Amino acid sequence: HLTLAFKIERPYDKVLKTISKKNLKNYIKETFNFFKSGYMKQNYLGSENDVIELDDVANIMFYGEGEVGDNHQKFMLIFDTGSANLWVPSKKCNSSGCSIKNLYDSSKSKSYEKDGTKVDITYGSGTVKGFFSKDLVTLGHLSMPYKFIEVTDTDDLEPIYSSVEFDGILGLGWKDLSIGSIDPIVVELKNQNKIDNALFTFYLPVHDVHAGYLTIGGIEEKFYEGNITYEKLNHDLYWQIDLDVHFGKQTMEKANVIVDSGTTTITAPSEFLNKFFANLNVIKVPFLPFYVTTCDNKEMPTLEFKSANNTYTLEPEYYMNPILEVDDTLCMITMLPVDIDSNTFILGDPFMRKYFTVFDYDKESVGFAIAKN
Repeated sequence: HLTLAFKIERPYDKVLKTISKKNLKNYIKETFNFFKSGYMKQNYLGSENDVIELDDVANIMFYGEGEVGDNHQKFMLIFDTGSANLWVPSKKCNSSGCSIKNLYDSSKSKSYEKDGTKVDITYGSGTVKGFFSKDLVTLGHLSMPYKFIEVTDTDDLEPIYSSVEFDGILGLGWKDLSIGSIDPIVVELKNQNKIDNALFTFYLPVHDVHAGYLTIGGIEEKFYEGNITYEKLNHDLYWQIDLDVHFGKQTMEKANVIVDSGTTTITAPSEFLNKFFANLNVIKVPFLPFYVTTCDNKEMPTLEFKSANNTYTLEPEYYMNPILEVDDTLCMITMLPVDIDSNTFILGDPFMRKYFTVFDYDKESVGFAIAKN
């Protein structure tokens, strides 16, 4: 079973590009100290001028060995579990961002098959437009003709496009954003018997925050222990399921919970979480997408996510990290307020460091298991 190693970059890493570890630690430390004495009627959790943006919620998953065409054109791709599409920037692309990218040139590949259907597709960070083309897509030892989008306009994807070193996106979701008749490459791979099962899995090593492994086609026993329990999607087009969420005394019944290695933390509706934070004496670091308190905060509960048949937990040690100092004085809580509606949570990277996960198109479900390390 094909296993693609990918690299992960987080908002925290982004932060470190500009702030030194040193001053980031002191800024946070000196900030918390201020909170334990300063603004009495404090317990700061942000403001209209200090908000958590969606870019502060996303991890980026880079995989740079996929190829398009029978001549080995290489591209840096990022995985998106929210959509079915594959797209690469086209040689015909005249946008500014395209000048620094690996461009796809169909004239150099004798498996290219023209299609031409115009399309546009929108991501949270913006829209791109191009047209359909079909050619060999190679991923490791796997290769097959696959219909993808050749992007020619990326203007509406700025400033992200020119700021992030990726060429295109490979969809691990269900929804074709062009509302064309496109199947996710995983399903198509199954459709052409390139793989045993239309499913893929995520294994996120607890010891290496910058690494992840996507296995396509089957389940590797080496990634997990005990059994895998399945949960039926509550939606036709997203890796989303029903769970009762328990954050200590805080409870939400039958919440919508999206499972997404692409998300940097656990996310929760802002009221529910701000509340959660207001009891634990957690503060938001002003101007930074971080929430912190003492690593050994006595009150930090074990999160519980329950279904009819199963229970998943997330103990404090899985959602709390020492600000950078492997030495735990202050910790960030890997939870971020995100409002998609009144009911929706995301189980992002931290939950998946503990739980190995299976995304099964055939069974229309997400499988969960204790990850082996």
